[PDB]
Amino acid sequence: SDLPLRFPYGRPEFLGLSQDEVECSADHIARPILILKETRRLPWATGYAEVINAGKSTHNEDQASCEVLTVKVSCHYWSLFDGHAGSGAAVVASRLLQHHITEQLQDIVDILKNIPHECLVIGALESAFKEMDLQIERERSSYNISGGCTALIVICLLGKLYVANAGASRAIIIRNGEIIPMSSEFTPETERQRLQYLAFMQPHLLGNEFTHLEFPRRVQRKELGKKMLYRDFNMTGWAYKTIEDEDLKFPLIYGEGKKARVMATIGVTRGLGDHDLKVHDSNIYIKPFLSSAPEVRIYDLSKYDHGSDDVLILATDGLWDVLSNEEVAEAITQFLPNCDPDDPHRYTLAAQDLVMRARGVLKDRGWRISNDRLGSGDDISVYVIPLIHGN
Amino acid sequence: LPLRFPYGRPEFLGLSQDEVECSADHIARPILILKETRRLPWATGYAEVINAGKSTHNEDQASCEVLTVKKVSCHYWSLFDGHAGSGAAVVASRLLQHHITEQLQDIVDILKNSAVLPPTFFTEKKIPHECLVIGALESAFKEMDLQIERERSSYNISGGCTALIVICLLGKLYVANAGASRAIIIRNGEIIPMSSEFTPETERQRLQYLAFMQPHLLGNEFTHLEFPRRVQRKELGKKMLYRDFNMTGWAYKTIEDEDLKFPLIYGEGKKARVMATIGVTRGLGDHDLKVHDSNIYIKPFLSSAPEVRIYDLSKYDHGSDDVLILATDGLWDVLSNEEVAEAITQFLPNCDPDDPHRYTLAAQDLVMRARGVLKDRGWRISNDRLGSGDDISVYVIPLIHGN
Ligand SMILES: [Mg+2]
Ligand SMILES: [Mg+2]
Ligand SMILES: [Mg+2]
Ligand SMILES: [Mg+2]
Repeated sequence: SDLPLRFPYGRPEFLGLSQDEVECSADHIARPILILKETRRLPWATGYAEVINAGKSTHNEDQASCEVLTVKVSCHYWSLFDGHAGSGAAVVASRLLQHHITEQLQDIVDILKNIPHECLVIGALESAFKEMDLQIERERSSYNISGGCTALIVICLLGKLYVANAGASRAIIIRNGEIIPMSSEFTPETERQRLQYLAFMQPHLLGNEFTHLEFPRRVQRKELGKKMLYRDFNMTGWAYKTIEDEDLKFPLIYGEGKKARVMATIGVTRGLGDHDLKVHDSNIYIKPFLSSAPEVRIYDLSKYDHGSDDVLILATDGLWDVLSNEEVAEAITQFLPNCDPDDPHRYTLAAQDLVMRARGVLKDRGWRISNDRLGSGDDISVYVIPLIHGN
Repeated sequence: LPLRFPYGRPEFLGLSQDEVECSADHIARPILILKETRRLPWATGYAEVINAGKSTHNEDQASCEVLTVKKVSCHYWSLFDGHAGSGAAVVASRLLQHHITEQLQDIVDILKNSAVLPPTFFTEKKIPHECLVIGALESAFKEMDLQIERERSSYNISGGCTALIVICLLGKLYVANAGASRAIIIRNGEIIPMSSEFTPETERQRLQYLAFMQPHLLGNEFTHLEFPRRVQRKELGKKMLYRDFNMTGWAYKTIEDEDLKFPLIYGEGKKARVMATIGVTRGLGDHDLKVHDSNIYIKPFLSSAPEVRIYDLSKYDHGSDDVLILATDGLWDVLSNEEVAEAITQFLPNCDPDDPHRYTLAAQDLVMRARGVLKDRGWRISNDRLGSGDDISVYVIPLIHGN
């Protein structure tokens, strides 16, 4: 907090917002939906829309970055970062991760003439994420790179899409109405076993304040000796255990779904930054359980002649927390057949339509969407990328 | 030290010990089948054959019985592929069913009702009945191992073994696997996999990560990194491809002395090895298994935890030919799921559907198609392919008895 910012906080550079415009966008009551000006066209006529959260942070902590890299060949790059505990990490990542990608790819650019080649691309991305973190880790001592962020990027390289995800953002393809998932989320519920095992193997990271076991609820001192249900790292099911003091510490993973936390602190298990993140008023470091390694899924743009409405949707959890893949698919396939297939603004409007269907409208009782469901109060950022440019 | 149990063949073969001797012939390789006089539960079929020479004993073991759980019926099939001795596989084939029975007794009352009970805002968590059975099996493997760990000092429980079991409990099948054996259901020609193998290839990242976290487990003779081939000293300083625990792809590294140690995982595929010793990563026993002439213990990298997959026998009215195949790697090392699927659906339509010996004949047919015939060019199967020289054990379980 004593250090200067590495970059000024801003919105994605491609929005071309002046800083009077940036202020007007930060409204928690009107929640203006920013879209991509028609004067500024993104690669592949990519559509983008975003909206600031309903009040839980003064800044929109999402960041987005979109440009065409050049490897000494062309490499298109889209990226989304969901910031938490500050905007520093996401801002930094949205400007620098592409250069770690470009440089890791330069190591193998020649070999990409003719171990499959795809596995070399995947390895470069995994190296780039590791190298983007670490740089945050070392420059942390010279700049205020606050907090951390999830990181979802995609590159088009020689006719294939690589979707690298480390966090809770999500990518799906809508190809002729059908949903092809391009990522899976990294939350305490989905990555329990890794965390529990690392706690079992290195129990000092639990700081005599947590247990690596998971129970159906909170265990009380009242209940010592009774047969309670437990789940260990090597288990997917549940069996009965007698409660033994150590079982009275706070569970390392507690909470059913979207409400589920690692050491009662963080609801996502992968991403960048958070290097000095510590437990709730404690001195236990969270980062030993966090990982900067992404999962990479490949889509080969050649196996199929895509249509005007065949799109890759990228969005932060702000979208997916209120909308299923099927609703998102419904909204796209309902909307895009109503815009002229030659309109370059066509996909930005689809991005806007999705954000609107997740943000909702403002009632006396809060933000509400369709069927009196509660709307998302998070930041929402949406990319609609038309696959037809990959044919 | 004495044996915990005598070496033998599966009890349901009713073999005398003269019959067991003639069965251990590495040249004739006789295919043993289930005598028609002895029916297994559900008229399950069984066949087996000894290896082509790599051990004097058939080191596979099998066990099949109907358990009774009391504070209900629980059908039980099991396969064990032993290595480095017969002791571990024998013990498990006699005792693991008792560990399953005992873990199930704790929850048997809960299981014949609705809702599971954690004892005996402010959110709780509901745990389905299936999740308690899964927890029992996982505990059972842990307890079967461990008992081997401690009784090891009083009896000669040699070696280790992989373990694939399946139980039928209240209309659901639970297939628990810890090793490289395999289970598939062949339902109306379609292949439903019910297991996945646990080998150095399939569990690379877990092993590398554990080696990274506790490098004392490598004793300065191995590196936790993987390379596309063996790293030579001549390549110190050069840019080579490597793969670490957090990677699915490959990137470039400078070779840095430590990268000259022996790879923790080496070998192309199924022929991949952990610390140059064992080609499977899960199962029982192996407690004093050490590295090739070393004092480094392997067991820290092995796991007795099984993967458990559930098949609901209620969702569909099975046919005479809808079967669950259990078999040791000896079958799958030369036969794909599709060949086995082809062979079952080709064979069974030729036996009367009420024939109780019908599925044993299919089991025998599968073993035959994997063992082959021996001329001069080796053991050869169809299309001049090289036959399996491992022990082979096959179960054909008719799913129709589960309707
Ligand atoms: Mg955020
Ligand atoms: Mg968020
Ligand atoms: Mg064997
Ligand atoms: Mg074998």
